[PDB]
Amino acid sequence: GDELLNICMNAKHHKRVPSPEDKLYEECIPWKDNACCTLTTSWEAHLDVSPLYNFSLFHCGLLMPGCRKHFIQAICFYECSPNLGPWIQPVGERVVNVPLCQEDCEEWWEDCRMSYTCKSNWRGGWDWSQGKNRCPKGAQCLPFSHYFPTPADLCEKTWSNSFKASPERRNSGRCLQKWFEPAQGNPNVAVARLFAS
Ligand SMILES: *[C@@H]1O[C@H](CO)[C@@H](O)[C@H](O)[C@H]1NC(C)=O
Ligand SMILES: [Cl-]
Repeated sequence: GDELLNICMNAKHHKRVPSPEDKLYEECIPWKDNACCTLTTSWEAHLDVSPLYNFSLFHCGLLMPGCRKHFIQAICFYECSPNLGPWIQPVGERVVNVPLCQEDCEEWWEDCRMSYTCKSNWRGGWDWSQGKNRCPKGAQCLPFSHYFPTPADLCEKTWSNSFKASPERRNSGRCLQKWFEPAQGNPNVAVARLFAS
């Protein structure tokens, strides 16, 4: 019984109120029961270079499937979760400092360790001269482990602080998962409820 529960942020494609989606593509499935994302949003989240933001995850070419999987999951979470209300902020809305559990950022970091990027902060500095985003002059492509030394850096500096690397572990009751198994239920509802109150 609070205004911050079961709402979608005022962003480009977000549905105005959450509601079930019978069909969401692969990495978006966990949110089928109640989603801020449309079917086409879940499709575009899986395209080689998504039009959701025209941000290429392949700006350094060497992006391994398990790394891209985490990023698609993060897009789904951002676009679909009806449980981000407590973190919705004026940018015309976004989220800021959603607390992601330790394991989410740790697994994300490990699975991207060997992929390549050219920037430690993905907000700004990109060269969009010919459409897509390219690495600027000086920014050499090195492993993720170089530009993102810790899991916290990857979680926080990839989405301009939309995400906060929580010290809390999964099943703490205090932090959200960017992805979860569809069959075991949504672990983020109760956490959102606690932040709303
Ligand atoms: C760039 O992406 C935006 C998505 O915000 C879209 O409106 C636009 O059509 C895209 N333009 C391209 C890829 O030239
Ligand atoms: Cl959620």
